Amino acid sequence: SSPGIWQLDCTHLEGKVILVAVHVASGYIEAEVIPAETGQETAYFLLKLAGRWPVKTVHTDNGSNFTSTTVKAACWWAGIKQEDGIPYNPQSQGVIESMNKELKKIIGQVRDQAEHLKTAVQMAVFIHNHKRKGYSAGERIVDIIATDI
Amino acid sequence: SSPGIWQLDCTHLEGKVILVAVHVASGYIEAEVIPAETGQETAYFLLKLAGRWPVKTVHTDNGSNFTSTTVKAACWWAGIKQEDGIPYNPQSQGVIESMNKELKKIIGQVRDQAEHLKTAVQMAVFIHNHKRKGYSAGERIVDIIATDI
Ligand SMILES: Cc1c(Cl)ccc2sc(N)nc12
Ligand SMILES: Cc1c(Cl)ccc2sc(N)nc12
Repeated sequence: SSPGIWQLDCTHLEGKVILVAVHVASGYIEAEVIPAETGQETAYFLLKLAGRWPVKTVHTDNGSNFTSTTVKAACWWAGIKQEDGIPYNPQSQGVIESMNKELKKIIGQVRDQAEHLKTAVQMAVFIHNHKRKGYSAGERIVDIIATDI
Repeated sequence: SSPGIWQLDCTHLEGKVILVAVHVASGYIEAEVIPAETGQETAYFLLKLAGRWPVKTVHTDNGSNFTSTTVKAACWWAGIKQEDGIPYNPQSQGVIESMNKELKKIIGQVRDQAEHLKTAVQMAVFIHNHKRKGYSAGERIVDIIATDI
């Protein structure tokens, strides 16, 4: 069920880790800066995400998070089906890679407005989700999920 | 425009601060634990919120946040109209008070499942937004905003 499918994406900048969840059908994202991509951090991020949107399936970003007992506990708690993130579809790699490049571009454009990286990352989330491409990612996720209800 | 109206709410537990944003028309919430309710914390919370939902108007929770230059900078950045939160409607007090009591109840019911308060708070956000009252708050916010688009 495509309205409920999200993909985890971990990228790096300034020696820090940016964890992104992408709503695959819309391109809508949520993101956070973390010190390191641990099971505990990923678990907490997923718990927050699933309290905010109806997350049914998550394609995890790597095998360590797929294996993590803490990540599995969070997915159990929150009613999330944890899946691998193997791009059986090859264009899935390229779409994420492109989004990572785009996000890093936006972060660069705002970086001086922000004292801390986490502020710049949330500015980038804002700009990404509002950008009209015609509809915005925010508009698309709401339409997709409303129709599903 | 009722689809875009949110209310800030600050409550306390275990000597810590829980900052809540309520989508007034739906009862949907986002929340975070912070060390203290500063302008900087409130500003960052609003930036995150407005990157995730179309926040047009925020009724701030007190006069210090209403006055804060950092909160005003975030509202300017994110396109949010900052208003006072004076309950011209007297039932507004009681609805927030009730939600605070309900949230604290849920936190108590999950508290032992969570090592840290922040995990319990996000479990409570999850339970609150999914609770069927008949529709859930999550269902209502999406319907309200989809109709508005
Ligand atoms: C900007 C935006 C977000 Cl971030 C999320 C949902 C919606 S619905 C709409 N018209 N705009 C949005
Ligand atoms: C559980 C939930 C949330 Cl937290 C937010 C939006 C929606 S729409 C739907 N059917 N469920 C939800």
